[PDB]
Amino acid sequence: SPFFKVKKLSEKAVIPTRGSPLSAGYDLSSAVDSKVPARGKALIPTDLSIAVPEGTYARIAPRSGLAWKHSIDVGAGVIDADYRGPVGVILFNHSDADFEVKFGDRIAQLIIEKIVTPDVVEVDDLD
Amino acid sequence: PSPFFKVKKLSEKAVIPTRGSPLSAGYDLSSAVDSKVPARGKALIPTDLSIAVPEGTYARIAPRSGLAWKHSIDVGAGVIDADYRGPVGVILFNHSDADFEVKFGDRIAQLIIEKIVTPDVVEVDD
Amino acid sequence: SPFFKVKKLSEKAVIPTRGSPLSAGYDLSSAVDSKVPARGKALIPTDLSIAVPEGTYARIAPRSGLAWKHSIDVGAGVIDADYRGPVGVILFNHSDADFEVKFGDRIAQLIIEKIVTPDVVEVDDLD
Ligand SMILES: [Mg+2]
Repeated sequence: SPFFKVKKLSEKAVIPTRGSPLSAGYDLSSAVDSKVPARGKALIPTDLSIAVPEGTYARIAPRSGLAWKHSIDVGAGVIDADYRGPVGVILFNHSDADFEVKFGDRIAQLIIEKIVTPDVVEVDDLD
Repeated sequence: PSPFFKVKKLSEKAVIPTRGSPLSAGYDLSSAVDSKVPARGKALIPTDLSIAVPEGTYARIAPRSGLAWKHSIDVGAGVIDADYRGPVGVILFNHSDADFEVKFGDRIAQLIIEKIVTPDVVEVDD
Repeated sequence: SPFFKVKKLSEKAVIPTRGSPLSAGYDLSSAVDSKVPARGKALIPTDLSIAVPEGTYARIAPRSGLAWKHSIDVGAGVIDADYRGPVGVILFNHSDADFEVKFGDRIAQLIIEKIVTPDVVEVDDLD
């Protein structure tokens, strides 16, 4: 049984929702207004904590709009299934234009990616 | 299901994406146009393809390794839903101080069909 | 049955390890002293070769601390299940300060992502 458990850390938090029926990702909204300086970065809180199943992780993935319109990309974004701290989104601004994130703007989408995690076998030949 | 990958050409410039080694993750994507990705800038490179991938996956537009080292090229955005039937364009960021030229038919990215889970969003206090 | 095979290519390589039971990734360490120049890139050798199962790839993925503290991002990062050459991490530096890497520094994390690789078919009409 897959699951996506979400805890609001604030009254500011928006519960993530999927944008199309067969959408890969749950949209993540900013819990703050924040500058993202030209050629710099910002750490935007979501005011959520999450849990996802073992055998998956939550990837905070970029939105196509912020990227193509504002040259905004998402850094880091690997949220382990046992990570219970608050979810923040790191944004990089790859343009000479200051940008600003507004409270409640969708800044990323969370994608619950299937993975495997076997124990490493060291070999002298990989075959 | 049975997984599948259907592509529809939107012009005769589109190239059928193909894999590159039998256990290969990704299907090479070719540019449909002559264009460029400016130094320290960005471009949308059309593929002239529309695609379908199975429910419980998405198509990730992912960077080629050769272009990353040689041109400082990275893919922006790149999340194509199993739902999406519009044209597929590749957002490229150029993290160097020289323009990156693209000719029609060059490989500018690779598409990976990643398995995902899509449950309902269950709010808690944990 | 998933596996993760690793071959050391020198005594400078470190076997990737997972932080917690539910960690998505295996930490990767630099086999070299190097640097990522301000606004530039580097290829950092791992001195590893690897093999992962058919139906997966190894994604080279970013550490969040490095993203936030140093504006470090991972470029490239798609390692095919049948790629048997040396694993190098490409790093982009989205700040104006050079980033030093010391031999044994953790520079990325490896995630073994589940995928499908069906036979592509061109069609006249989409579903
Ligand atoms: Mg992925």
